[PDB]
Amino acid sequence: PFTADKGKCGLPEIFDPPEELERKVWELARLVWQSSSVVFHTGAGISTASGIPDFRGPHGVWTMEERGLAPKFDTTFESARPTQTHMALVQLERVGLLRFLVSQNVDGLHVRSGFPRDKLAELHGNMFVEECAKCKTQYVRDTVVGTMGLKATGRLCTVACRGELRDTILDWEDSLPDRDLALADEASRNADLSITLGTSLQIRPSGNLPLATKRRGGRLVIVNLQPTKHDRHADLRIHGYVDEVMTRLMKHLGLEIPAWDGPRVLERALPPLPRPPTPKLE
Ligand SMILES: Nc1ncnc2c1ncn2[C@@H]1O[C@H](COP(=O)(O)OP(=O)(O)OC[C@H]2O[C@H](O)[C@H](O)[C@@H]2O)[C@@H](O)[C@H]1O
Ligand SMILES: CC(=O)Nc1ccsc1C(=O)O
Ligand SMILES: [Cl-]
Ligand SMILES: [Cl-]
Ligand SMILES: [Zn+2]
Repeated sequence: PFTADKGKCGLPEIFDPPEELERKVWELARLVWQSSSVVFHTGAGISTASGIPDFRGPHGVWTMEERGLAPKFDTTFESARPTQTHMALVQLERVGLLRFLVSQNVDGLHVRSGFPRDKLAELHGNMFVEECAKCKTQYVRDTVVGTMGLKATGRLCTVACRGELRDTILDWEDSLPDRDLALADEASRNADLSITLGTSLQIRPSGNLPLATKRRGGRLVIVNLQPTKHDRHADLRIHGYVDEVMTRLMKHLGLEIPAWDGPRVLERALPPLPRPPTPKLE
């Protein structure tokens, strides 16, 4: 905990010049159109534009800790809005271009955005989610569950159980939820494209999951302002704000980014909505 390896923190930011950025997001659109099974991998960088600091960016929680300074929050977790990137990921699932979403984020924003939980792995937990120790029943709360490290919250299971409810936030020693990890691993293996958005990919095994896509000839795109552990393994590395990348990508795919109706939980993915016909690529 005190000595925990917090990794490479505060590496320099890289900015692809506009022409190169325009060319790479078009190439990404090409890869999404070619791909049968697209898995997205999200970390703290997709929530920075809603006021939540990341961990290893220049003003990251861990980076600021290393320099004797404090990260800064411009929102509560409760008053945080899903970013353009969050809402672009909801649409891609709706139109059938996203098979599965793997996230390391505990900020609750994917769930709250209306993203279906049966297509989401929350590898590090969710600040709004408590779980019954007895029956494993999960509750998605409108406020952050007051505890972290799989501690008793003080509330009891209401299943037609009085089981102890505990937070889902892993501490350093806690291994990943077996259900979320199994499903993240299956989706990543079966993907022919994994796209990473705002994760430095430094945490095992979360950070390694995109590499599993490379097995049997999958393609790996890394979208990140900083270098990431697996940059060498990527067919495409885009250095720019994930919101700029996802808004240009949606525009290329002929999709609107949907409006956020406020906090809404969706347990189960609906049948695919209609989407634009595919371009002639070759
Ligand atoms: N707007 C942005 N656009 C693009 N990249 C961005 C943006 N904002 C930040 N970044 C990049 O986004 C990256 C975010 O990297 P890290 O901060 O390591 O977050 P993680 O999710 O991978 O951390 C994994 C776990 O580690 C912890 O211990 C927890 O347990 C976490 O769950 C940076 O490299 C930024 O350059
Ligand atoms: C970036 C982030 O999720 N930080 C976090 C998560 C739970 S408590 C906390 C913090 O920075 O205090
Ligand atoms: Cl923390
Ligand atoms: Cl913790
Ligand atoms: Zn229960």
